[PDB]
Amino acid sequence: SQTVSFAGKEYELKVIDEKTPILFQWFEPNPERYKKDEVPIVNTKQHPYLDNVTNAARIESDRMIGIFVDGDFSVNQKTAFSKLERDFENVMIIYREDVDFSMYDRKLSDIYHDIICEQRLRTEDKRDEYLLNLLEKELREISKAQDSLISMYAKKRNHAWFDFFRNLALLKAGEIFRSFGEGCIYLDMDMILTGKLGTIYAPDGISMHVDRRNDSVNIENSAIIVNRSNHPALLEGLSFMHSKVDAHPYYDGLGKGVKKYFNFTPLHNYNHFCDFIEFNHPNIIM
Repeated sequence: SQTVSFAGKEYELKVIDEKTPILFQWFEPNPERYKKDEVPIVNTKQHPYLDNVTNAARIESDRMIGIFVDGDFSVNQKTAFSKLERDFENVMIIYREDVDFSMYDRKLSDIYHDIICEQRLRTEDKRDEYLLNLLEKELREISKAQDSLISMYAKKRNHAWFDFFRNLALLKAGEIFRSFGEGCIYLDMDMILTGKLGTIYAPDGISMHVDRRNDSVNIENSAIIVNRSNHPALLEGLSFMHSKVDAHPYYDGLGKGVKKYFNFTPLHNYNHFCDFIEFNHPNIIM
């Protein structure tokens, strides 16, 4: 029955039902920062991320709560993570190295070819010789062992490491927990649940957090709702990811794909698109 529209197009509000699992993410650059036997996720008064995750799990007793982690954790840390699963019936630790994301890979060489043709297809003296040389040299230096975009990102230890694999996890969307249903509700660990989510709706089954604090409005990647795996708005984001080797910070492949999917251009109304896309919940403090 029920529809909304944006930029003169109609979209179905689609259900994100009560079995949709919740996913949180923590990627740890420095696992040595924890005491022996503690779970290597920050849990300070300022950033009580682990407590927030467990709080959500206690509140949503009939949903699966996942913790998507990555980093060079010790055996002793793996033990602590395992204890956390044991103390909570509905909590699952998901290590990035155990997930197969290979369906979403692209070869680095393919990416360089594309980047290179495009540079080569430039007017006689608009060509960037400095850039082309560098790109060609970079391409020569790739081994077949290491010729994967995913492998490169998995060795990274910064923010790009986190975002790249968040995007992949949102595509898997529930397949990542391989009871649980097929969408995913992705939340930042600083978000606090104060009650049950219930049934949620989103346009074409996707929504994103909009922060309205400071009397300003900004789309944030901090919470994302998807109703199905491989959502097309996210696959658009995957194309942007596939078109770069080392995307610059704030390239925001994810954001770009979603906006592209709803035809939100730089000339469209930003406030309208925020109202439309927003994930807002009375029982979550975001």
